[PDB]
Amino acid sequence: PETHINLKVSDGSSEIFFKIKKTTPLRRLMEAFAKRQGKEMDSLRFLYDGIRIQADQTPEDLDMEDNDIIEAHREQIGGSTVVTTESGLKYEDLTEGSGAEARAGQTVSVHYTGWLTDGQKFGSSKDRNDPFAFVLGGGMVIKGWDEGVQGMKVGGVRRLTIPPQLGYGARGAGGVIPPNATLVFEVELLDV
Repeated sequence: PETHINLKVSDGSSEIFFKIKKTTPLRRLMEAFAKRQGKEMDSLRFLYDGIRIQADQTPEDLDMEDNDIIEAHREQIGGSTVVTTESGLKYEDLTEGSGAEARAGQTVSVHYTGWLTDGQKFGSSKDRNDPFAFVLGGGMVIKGWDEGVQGMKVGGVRRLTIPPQLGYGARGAGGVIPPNATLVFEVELLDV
């Protein structure tokens, strides 16, 4: 019979697939996911079908089927909120900062990774070890960012879903961003 199973894990920015034996405890898939996100397994919660997964449970215990989806939750405990502002911008605070709040006029420093909505990555400050600094609300970055980064706190990580009119519009950008692309970013506020 079919001894192995493919499972997708989504954290709401991208999807990754894992193939494991149906008798293997999900720990093996949870650890492979955590290490790949540069993340301690402690700070991740995993749901299947609305039910919390434990590390000693196997795909077979949970009647899993090939290509079933597991949700990986990185945000704070106690329930997430996605906020849609008047401009159509969406944001979700995954990690709430401890530091000082960002505000228009200040010069902020950030890391970011940005994806298209099909999970395809198009850019990252981490892949060059180079924080990005700009003046918040000074028109130097795309609009979703000027709106979206205000209110963050240092230490914070915020997911922005930027509709194209707050992005690169009908034009798109070079080879990477197509016309009319919605953009998903994770921005980490390093300094203000």
